[PDB]
Amino acid sequence: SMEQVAMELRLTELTRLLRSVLDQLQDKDPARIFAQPVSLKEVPDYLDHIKHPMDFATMRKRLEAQGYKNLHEFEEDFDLIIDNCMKYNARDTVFYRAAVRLRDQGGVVLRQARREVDSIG
Repeated sequence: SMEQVAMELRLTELTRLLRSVLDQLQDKDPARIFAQPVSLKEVPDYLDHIKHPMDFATMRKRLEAQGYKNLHEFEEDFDLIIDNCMKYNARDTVFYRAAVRLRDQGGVVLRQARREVDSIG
């Protein structure tokens, strides 16, 4: 139907905007601490601690499949990257500290993404 095509176009355009947001958030992680999944070979107990792992490569696979229907779903996955890190790692670590910085810098990006999503529809 034509209504379905129009919905599909809106999802495509959201995916475009979320790809720019994702790129802007990932630039705020210059050490690439959040780029890939925590390796279960290297951290074998990880899933005993963290029930829903997340990372930027995993988000990028979801995005490219148009698997974010709205900005809330995308932000849920970004918050998992930060929140998982801040539980598994202590305050005195480069990991925790990187997550704080990424949360603080990413909030700015996300505040304007929300206005654009609402404005454009």
